[PDB]
Amino acid sequence: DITFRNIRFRYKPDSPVILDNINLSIKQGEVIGIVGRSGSGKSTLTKLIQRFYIPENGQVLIDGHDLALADPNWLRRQVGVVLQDNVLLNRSIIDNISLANPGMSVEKVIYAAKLAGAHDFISELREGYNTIVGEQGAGLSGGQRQRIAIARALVNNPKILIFDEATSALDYESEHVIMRNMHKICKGRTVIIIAHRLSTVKNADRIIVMEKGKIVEQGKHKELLSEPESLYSYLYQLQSD
Repeated sequence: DITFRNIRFRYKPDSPVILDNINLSIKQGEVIGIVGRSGSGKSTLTKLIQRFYIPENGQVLIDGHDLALADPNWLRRQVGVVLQDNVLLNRSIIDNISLANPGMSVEKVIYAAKLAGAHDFISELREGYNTIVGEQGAGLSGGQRQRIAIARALVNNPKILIFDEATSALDYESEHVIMRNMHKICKGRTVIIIAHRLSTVKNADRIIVMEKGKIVEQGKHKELLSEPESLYSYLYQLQSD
């Protein structure tokens, strides 16, 4: 259960307030989607759930524990973060996946790759998992590199997973391939999907619409879309006009 209590955030000491007084409570296992126009403030949630951003006021807490007092590694074992990662190291495919967990089991590498939906296209290259991804000869697709990353995050078994614009730089097809796995990737996890494309968050258990640092609307895709005058309905039309 992730919670934002009367959160207020600024980037620098005396700059504009980005998040006014956010209050949000994400239930365990809930797959929540967060959308909004430029300036909404959604681009600060990930770094706040991690503990990079420090709230000027209020508190962020996981499972009841205030993150300002939580242990760095504990917090790191709790949250898995997937950003738009289109850069790999010139190592094997498998070394790129276990980059953070050195001598981890090949069995777990495979298990993670499977969940991420990267196993098949991987065991399809010349040398498979041992294929040198040296950004020169072994050229993968953006959608594929993005999936290698989803693997890294899933290496550990994150009870909380955050996709922050993870697929915004991909075209419909590429993203689609990935959205097909989201069901199994979400199994037994609390998931936050922050995206630009409202369609990406279409089947979330609930969508949060942010605007100007504030939460203005929230509900299931269909509830929001049934209100023609809703901001969500406006944004939805825009990505299809």
